[PDB]
Amino acid sequence: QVHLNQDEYKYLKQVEQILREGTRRDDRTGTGTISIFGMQSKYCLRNGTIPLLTTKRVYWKGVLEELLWFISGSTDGKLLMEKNVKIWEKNGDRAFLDNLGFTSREEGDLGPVYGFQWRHFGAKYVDCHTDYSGQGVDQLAEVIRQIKEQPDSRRIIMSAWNPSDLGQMVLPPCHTMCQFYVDNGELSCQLYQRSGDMGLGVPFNLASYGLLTHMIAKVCGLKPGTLVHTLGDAHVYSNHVDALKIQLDREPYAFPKIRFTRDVASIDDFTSDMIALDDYKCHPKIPMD
Amino acid sequence: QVHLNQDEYKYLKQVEQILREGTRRDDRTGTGTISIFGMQSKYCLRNGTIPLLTTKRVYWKGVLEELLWFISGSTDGKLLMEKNVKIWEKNGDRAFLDNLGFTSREEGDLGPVYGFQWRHFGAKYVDCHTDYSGQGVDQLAEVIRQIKEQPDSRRIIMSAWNPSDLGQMVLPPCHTMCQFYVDNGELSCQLYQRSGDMGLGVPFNLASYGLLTHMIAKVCGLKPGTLVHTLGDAHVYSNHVDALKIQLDREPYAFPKIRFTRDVASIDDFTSDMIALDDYKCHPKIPMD
Ligand SMILES: O=c1nc(NO)ccn1[C@H]1C[C@H](O)[C@@H](COP(=O)(O)O)O1
Ligand SMILES: O=c1nc(NO)ccn1[C@H]1C[C@H](O)[C@@H](COP(=O)(O)O)O1
Repeated sequence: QVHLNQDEYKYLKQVEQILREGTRRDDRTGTGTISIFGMQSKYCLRNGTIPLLTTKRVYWKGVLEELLWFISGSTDGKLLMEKNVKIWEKNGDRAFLDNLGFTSREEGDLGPVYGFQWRHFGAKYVDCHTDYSGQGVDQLAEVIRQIKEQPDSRRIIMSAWNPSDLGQMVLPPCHTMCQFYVDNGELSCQLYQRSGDMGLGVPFNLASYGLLTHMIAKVCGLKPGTLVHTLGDAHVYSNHVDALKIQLDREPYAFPKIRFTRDVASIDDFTSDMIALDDYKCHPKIPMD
Repeated sequence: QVHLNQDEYKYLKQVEQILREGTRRDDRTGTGTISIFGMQSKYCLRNGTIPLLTTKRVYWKGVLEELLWFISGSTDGKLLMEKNVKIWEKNGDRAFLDNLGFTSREEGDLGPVYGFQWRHFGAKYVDCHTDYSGQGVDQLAEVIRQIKEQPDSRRIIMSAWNPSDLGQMVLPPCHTMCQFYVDNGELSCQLYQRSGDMGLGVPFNLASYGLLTHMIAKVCGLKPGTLVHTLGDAHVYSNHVDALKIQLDREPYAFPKIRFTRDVASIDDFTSDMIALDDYKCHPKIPMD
């Protein structure tokens, strides 16, 4: 109970329990998992706090760069790489594309992935250079409309799971849908993750959606509230138990705060240089993985 | 702390926690809610079990008839009515259609609600007497194809949230999507519900998705596992508090068991007369509501 960072103490319990009571799907490719199906955690977003884990470092520049690019509607991993964020690099190089049958496609065309769904759900996908405006349903714009105009609503959902388009995507969505909620003048987010690695993706995903809620709040003139993180397949790679065991023994620091250093016109008006992360205090970089 | 029915003893606390920890959203006019954003619940489905609540009775004829109807792909609430299930009657009769602008629509054309999404996602909706076979993505067929050919998949997802078709729908989807997961040759389901009444709809919903998992499992040759119930807006109506306080008093009975009385060719081959609910033992009806 008596922890500075109580929200992170909790995530450490979650890993502990997956280790303690999860089921193994083993192998010898070295890719085996330990799994709990169905998990839920909450983090407080109040006072500018963003849940970037302090016990293991999170790649803030990729979290930061990739989210701006999601919102921007883009599906060219080329723009992302120009900023030296390479997390989408293996999924867009020519060998991945051709192996998937996507042989009429230029490098970096990831297909109708997240940005495309978020801002043009149901538009007809052509390529990453096509202008898709007025096409498909812009879910992010509508999300902003609802928080402002209909705060009590229980249908503030934005989704990237489009069954119609999933075969054209380089990967299926892993963060599948989210729900915003306003109560008492504070904005909240619940996120559904179909599947997540608890030493890599779940932590990066956590930080991505916290940033989104801080960004979306500033736009609708609300104070941020709580992020609910619901996991579908919350798993651990069993060849980092040693690392996760160390990390489970590190007392967390406080979470960093987000500062927006100028005014924004819309949710399309953030940039790298106006989002400040203050006091991201982190433990030493971990040995095994 | 030995409760015959632990999974439902939990339901009582769930409500109890909304009662004592929840957020008010009052109204003058008798429809006020006390609400918690972000909740999760698990239920055992092993050895025939199905989470139909014993402390307040659930309408099984409605659960049964309506789930069979979703699967069929149907959007005609007149079919649902022919069987004397009246849950969709309000939203399909003509004062509703017209007040939504759906004035070229016959009674009971509910639009592209759950069944149209579940079996023809992305198809072009015309009416409820239209043959859409081969049109759109059959998500239930795909869910079955994966459970069987690809049990390990972390992508077994059927979802009724289609932003393109939402405006043509008499009601937004409350149960927005679900994930399926196999471990141990036992099949579980995690349900996402954007919003829910904890004394009317969450318990009807619980039973529907539990019955679906028993049905889908029998078809794939798997044992039923566990049902994970996640809600976004989990709420209790303010007027029903007197009633829920008693219901919380009541001690649960063991959950009933489902039995299938003949073999099935597909998920399209269940009927009412072959799904048997054994020993649904319940408390008396509530003196308040
Ligand atoms: O944790 C993740 N977060 C992601 N963000 O999108 C993407 C992936 N992952 C992890 C989850 C699984 O380990 C893997 C996805 O593989 P899949 O669920 O089998 O498609 O990547
Ligand atoms: O609990 C529910 N379960 C449903 N499943 O079919 C459908 C509706 N409901 C309840 C939840 C809300 O109280 C209400 C609809 O939520 P709303 O669309 O935000 O009004 O009905």
